[PDB]
Amino acid sequence: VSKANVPKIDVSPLFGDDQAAKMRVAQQIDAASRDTGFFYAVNHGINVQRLCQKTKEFHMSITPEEKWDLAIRAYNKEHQDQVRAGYYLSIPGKKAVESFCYLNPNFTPDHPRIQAKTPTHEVNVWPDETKHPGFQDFAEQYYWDVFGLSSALLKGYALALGKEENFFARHFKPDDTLASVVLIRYPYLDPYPEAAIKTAADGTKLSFEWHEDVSLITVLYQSNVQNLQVETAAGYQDIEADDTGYLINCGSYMAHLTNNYYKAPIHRVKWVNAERQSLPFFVNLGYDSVIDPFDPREPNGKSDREPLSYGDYLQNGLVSLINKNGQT
Ligand SMILES: CC(C)[C@@H](NC(=O)[C@H](CS)NC(=O)CCC[C@H](N)C(=O)O)C(=O)O
Ligand SMILES: *CC(=O)N[C@@H]1CC(C)(C)N(O)C1(C)C
Ligand SMILES: [Fe+3]
Repeated sequence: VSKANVPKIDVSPLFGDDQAAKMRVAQQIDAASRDTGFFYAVNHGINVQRLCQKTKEFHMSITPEEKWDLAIRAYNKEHQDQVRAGYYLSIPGKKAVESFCYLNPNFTPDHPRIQAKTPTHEVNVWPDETKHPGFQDFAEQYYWDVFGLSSALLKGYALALGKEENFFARHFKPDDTLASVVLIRYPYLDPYPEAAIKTAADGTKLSFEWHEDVSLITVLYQSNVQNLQVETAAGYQDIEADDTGYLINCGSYMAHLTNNYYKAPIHRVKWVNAERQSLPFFVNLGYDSVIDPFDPREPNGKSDREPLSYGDYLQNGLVSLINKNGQT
């Protein structure tokens, strides 16, 4: 197995006002997006030093009682409103991964989309503050920290595609973003349950099968344990780990609106028997957000593709991925 070219891009100019410097970042984003589709954002300003400990302590200190109490509808029939947000339980002997997903903190009972009962909007559920001191505060602040990084990155992607820097970010708003954080624990297990290991067509043992992301972009922090592979014409290539940077790639919403100029890279998760933490942030727009497609390869930039409303895209995408690659 070969190794993917995944450049480390200093994204700090995207927070500044040096426009030429922003363009030089955008060129690097362009080149990565046209190559394997992945790059590492470095010099990003987020304090990642404790992200792994908090995630691990939360998952290791939360009890079975609390997991049922926070469980999404797939694990608890009593929680019909928790489709996206809540705890995703492991199944000892069968399923190793466990996670906790939360959405926009501004989705409260008073929010208009919650009052309208619009799909994909949910009020977050949280554990008991006394049993998990500071956890909710940490998690909500992290949401906005990675929101800010994602906003800057979206300015880089817009410039990379020849647009003004707010072409994407203008649709990415704290009041309505459908973006999500998932705090994933991949455990060390001995023996490791065979049922939790899938064998790819090429024989590689996997924890999660090939897929394109349901997102505009995906902004991921992970522990320093190599596991991701990206598919190229020459086969799957290993993505090296970097527990200081954020791994960035496009989702299928970006591929659609660019007439596949920036593809949504197909990737998968190798099985590795090692305790590790994964914290993806799925950059989703608002429910009614629509971006007019275009084709940067054509002189006139025109695309025949239908503009897709983001909320319908997300509803269709999250169900499709569950069907192909299983309930997580
Ligand atoms: C590599 C990571 C992204 C992670 N995989 C994942 O997060 C996988 C594939 S991108 N993602 C999903 O299943 C979609 C989660 C959507 C979330 N509940 C939401 O409602 O918004 C892994 O480490 O397995
Ligand atoms: C799991 C984790 O958060 N590790 C971080 C990553 C980094 C920035 C390299 N730090 O050194 C830690 C604490 C090892
Ligand atoms: Fe993915």
